[PDB]
Amino acid sequence: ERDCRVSSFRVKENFDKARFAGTWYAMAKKDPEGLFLQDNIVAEFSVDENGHMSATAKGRVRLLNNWDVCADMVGTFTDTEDPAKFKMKYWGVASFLQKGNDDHWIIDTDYETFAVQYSCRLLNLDGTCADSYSFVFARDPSGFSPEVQKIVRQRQEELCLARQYRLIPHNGYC
Ligand SMILES: CC1=C(/C=C/C(C)=C/C=C/C(C)=C/C(=O)Nc2ccc(O)cc2)C(C)(C)CCC1
Repeated sequence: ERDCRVSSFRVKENFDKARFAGTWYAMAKKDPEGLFLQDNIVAEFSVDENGHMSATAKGRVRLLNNWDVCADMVGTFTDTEDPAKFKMKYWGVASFLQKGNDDHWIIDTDYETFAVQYSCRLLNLDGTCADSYSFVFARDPSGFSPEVQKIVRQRQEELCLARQYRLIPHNGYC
């Protein structure tokens, strides 16, 4: 019954970039293929006077060589015709960090407690997603009550990613 076509996914209605600024802690995540961010991830969103949006992220990375380091990443977002879907350019302070450009959709958020984000880096010929990433973010590193949980569990199912997220740890590494 429920479709897994990226184009049919709902996103956050009348998304407000400014109530979205501030510190977001990653509590859970579904990784994409390849190299990614491990744990201890925290993002910081800002908006300038022109209504832009940028962000900086920190997290631990395990190099393919099993190096334990802490990435400082930067991303600039470009607006689209849908206030909740952005094109994100990103890079790291250290050149060895991945550079790239990903779709950045705001699935759901209450601006005050939680956020559900998602990116599909590759579409299968059917319109479903072949390689995706999604973050569950919290304003507070102690979490969400049981009722906010229930809402996040439902959006996850809606993105056809239910059961695929792992809890992310925060231990002060970076
Ligand atoms: C900017 C940031 C976003 C996305 C960041 C991404 C998705 C970072 C990826 C970094 C990686 C994947 C580094 C890596 O490239 N890790 C390694 C591993 C091993 C190695 O040898 C080199 C690098 C997002 C959504 C959080 C919030 C908006 C700000």
